[PDB]
Amino acid sequence: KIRERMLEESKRIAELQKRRELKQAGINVAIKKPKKKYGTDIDYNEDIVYEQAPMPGIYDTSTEDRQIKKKFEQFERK
RNA sequence: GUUCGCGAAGCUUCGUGGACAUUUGGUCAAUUUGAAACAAUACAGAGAUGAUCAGCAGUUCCCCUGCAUAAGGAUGAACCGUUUUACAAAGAGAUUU
Ligand SMILES: [Mg+2]
Repeated sequence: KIRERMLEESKRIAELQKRRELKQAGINVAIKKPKKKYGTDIDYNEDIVYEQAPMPGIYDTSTEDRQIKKKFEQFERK
């Protein structure tokens, strides 16, 4: 099992290396093939449970989130 | 077209008023682009445990075969990994006011 895992990891790194090599060309990372209608847990958001609308509700939270996300764009860029 | 009445020409023929009968079918339109699977090649490859092997379950936002609430599917599939805080009390030494 461990060996299999290791192999998988190796494969993944190889893939990454390949993409790095062919970076000047536009390249997309291959997704794990689905077996019987599953979720790719990047998109969609998985089975979300609510924030639960409370009494002392303030709208700065959204702003904060946006701010947080701004930084990650920068990271992506670099 | 059927016909039951009226009006003109020669029971036969035209012109009319009515009655009869009355709204089908499509969640679909014919080849690639609205989603079938096996197969094949290559590559590995078989539950515990030292090894070999049986069977049963269990969890799941995985299913298949099965008439099935039988039974069977690699022990049917994935589970084998990650694992640092409701965290306080006492003692000793050090820098800052
Ligand atoms: Mg068996």
